[PDB]
Amino acid sequence: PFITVGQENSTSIDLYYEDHGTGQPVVLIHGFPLSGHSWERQSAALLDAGYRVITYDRRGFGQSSQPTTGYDYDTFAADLNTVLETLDLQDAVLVGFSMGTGEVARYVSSYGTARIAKVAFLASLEPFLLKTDDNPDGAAPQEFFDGIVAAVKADRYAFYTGFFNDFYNLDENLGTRISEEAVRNSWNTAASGGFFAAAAAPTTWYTDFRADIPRIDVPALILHGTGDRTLPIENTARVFHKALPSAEYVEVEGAPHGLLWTHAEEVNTALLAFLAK
Amino acid sequence: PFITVGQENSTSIDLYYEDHGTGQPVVLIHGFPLSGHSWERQSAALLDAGYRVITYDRRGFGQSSQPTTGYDYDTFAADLNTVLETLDLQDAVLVGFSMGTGEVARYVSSYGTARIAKVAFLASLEPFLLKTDDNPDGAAPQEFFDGIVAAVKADRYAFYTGFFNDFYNLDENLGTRISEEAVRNSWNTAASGGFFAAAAAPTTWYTDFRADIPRIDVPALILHGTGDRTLPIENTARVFHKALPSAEYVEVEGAPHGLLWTHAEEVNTALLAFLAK
Amino acid sequence: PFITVGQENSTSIDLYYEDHGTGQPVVLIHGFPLSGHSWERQSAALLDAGYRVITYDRRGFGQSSQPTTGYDYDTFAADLNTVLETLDLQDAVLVGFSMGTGEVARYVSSYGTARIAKVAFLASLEPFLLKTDDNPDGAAPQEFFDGIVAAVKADRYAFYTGFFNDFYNLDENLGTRISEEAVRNSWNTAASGGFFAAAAAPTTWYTDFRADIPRIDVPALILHGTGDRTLPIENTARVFHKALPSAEYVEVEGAPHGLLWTHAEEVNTALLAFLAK
Repeated sequence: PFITVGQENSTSIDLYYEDHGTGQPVVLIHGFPLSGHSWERQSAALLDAGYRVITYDRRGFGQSSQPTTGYDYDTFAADLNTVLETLDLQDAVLVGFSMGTGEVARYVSSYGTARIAKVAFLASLEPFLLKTDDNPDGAAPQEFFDGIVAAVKADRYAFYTGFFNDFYNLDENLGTRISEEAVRNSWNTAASGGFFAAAAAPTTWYTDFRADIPRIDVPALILHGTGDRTLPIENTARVFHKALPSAEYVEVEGAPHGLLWTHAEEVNTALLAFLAK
Repeated sequence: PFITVGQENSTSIDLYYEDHGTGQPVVLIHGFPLSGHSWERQSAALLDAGYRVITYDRRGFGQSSQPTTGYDYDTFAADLNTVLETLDLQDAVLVGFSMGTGEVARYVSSYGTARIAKVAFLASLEPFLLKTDDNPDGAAPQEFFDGIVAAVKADRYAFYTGFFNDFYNLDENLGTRISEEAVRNSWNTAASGGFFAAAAAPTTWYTDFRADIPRIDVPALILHGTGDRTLPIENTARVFHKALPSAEYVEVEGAPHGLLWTHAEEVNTALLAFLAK
Repeated sequence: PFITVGQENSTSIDLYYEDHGTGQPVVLIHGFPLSGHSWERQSAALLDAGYRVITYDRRGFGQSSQPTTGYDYDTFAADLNTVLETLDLQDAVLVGFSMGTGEVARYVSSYGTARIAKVAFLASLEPFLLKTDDNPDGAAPQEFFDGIVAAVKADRYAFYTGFFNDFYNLDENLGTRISEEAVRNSWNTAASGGFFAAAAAPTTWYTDFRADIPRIDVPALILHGTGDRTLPIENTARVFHKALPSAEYVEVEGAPHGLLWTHAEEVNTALLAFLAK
């Protein structure tokens, strides 16, 4: 299925989406460099629990179009907006994972919560990963991001490999929590995203969501893996919770970045309890 | 190419199909967890032999849509019906492989043979794989199927690997009858099917086709690999032939489940002789 | 995005294409058994340089339809024509790599250069790879091509593997100029092209472009890897340059066939200088 969000030269920009089950609508917003398909462990539990599950592939990823434009949180938020309005979702739950948590903050902040019942942030970017003078808690200096960009441009194929190692803590989880086949599928999904999007995505990672946070109006859930090597729990989740005290917060003991797969359980159990309420 | 068979929430359910060559129409119905593309060795021989070759991806597989509904032989048969009627196929040959043989029985049985000239069953499910009191010849107890479902839900990626081993008798055929690259392509195809369809398919495997058989009206071919580790020739092909004495029957000596690839020859030669008549 | 070029039985024949950037239009025509995506190193440099980049997947490859018809340079040239006319490209640069250089010669020759500003031939087929009495410089006897066809039909999966070895000079370049992940992506792309197209493509390789050459009207660039194991520089580039003295010509010292990736640099630098003029 596709939803058209714009135009690029002679072609339109279409997002691949899926719409399963019946019940209260839950929209899942994937992380880099994956696709809506990465939520399969969560989707099955929500379907069983009796929710309507909406997944979509961000522009440049999985089965969506691969323009060379619109790689920024406002565009991504506007893309989300079009999906919501296209489907006329009411009383929806927005769940973002990694990059997806930037969409959740930015949409709520700009568009408001009229269609939105609750939000959930898993392995969040928030509040601001750039380490500055004004942002002391930031996870890295600008030079560091500039780094990743350079690495993806040099050979994103080879890049994906080192990325998944840390994404999943493979030195700990391989053959235990994650099969080699599961990791194979992940690399294939990434290799399938647009070359341009691959190098342009890392630049959206240090977007400042500090002014988005106060706008979160509806009940929220913050969930982070304490073994997160990709988004240090101390520069993210921990400072985010201070910014939104109100958020229900769950720490997944020794879970890596890729906790959707390695700790699907602990993830499903927090998720379903938070949505139950 | 797509043919729309239904609607799921806000999206339609579309089946990916291909239509090649000219001549008498031959429709190929693939097995789990593959796609219309798995018939490539057979398609080339039919094309050379002068037939019109129609392939399609069952819902949840290859390039078709991945709903979370309709995983049962009546739906699958109705999906087939729509294809036949969409293309206005007349005097068609229906060839099913593994799961596909459930479509052939069920369509013939419910819809009749007005568009149908002949049928062929390769590595068949028939007549009833569930081992019961009334079905003594059944290949396994219910607990066994329940088993597979559980295994696919746990990590279908990793599952595909053990599956292909037995599917192809890789301990015997690897590097001989099947290349490692050929097996790689198979895993990629499966990893590409819908997560839901993967776990829901195994439940359609013990459908009782006992009352479908008497309805087969047109000339039939039954072909099985005697080294079939997936569908024991003794619980399937052998009891099916007793149920349809009339069927022309070919045993492929030491061929595994995956005989379309490992024994493409012996397969093409039986197929082309049966269609020639 | 798709552009429909024809009809095959009940289905249309659609070519997958991309249209990025703004500026003078540059159309990239990929080689066997790849797709428009193989130009990613070149596309990024052109985008940065300020060009409009058009890529498309030849029929039977990458994301285009997979008919069992039209595998010949006139059809391929007519396919190109439809793209050009569909987008109303004016003052376009046509860049072909390997197989793509057959499209560039054939289109220019038959349709003329009214929409065309310049052409570039990388790892070219020209002028005639068939070794005959009249074509002494030909790279191989007919028996040799017949060879490849037979090999692809036998197991194209396994075939791709040996192909990429020579395509990339992996014995020299692996772990240096090309990562194992980069090669993995290439095999996956090829495995994804149509089975029919795979075996039918090699027959278009010894098309005689000897009468096409005199028709090249606009400024041209000829670029070849001196370590080309796929298209011997001595039977191709070197005799082509004699046929078109006028062409600007660049030899890439010890570059294999797959120079777009291994020598992206030397490639981008020649390309951008030639387009700059």
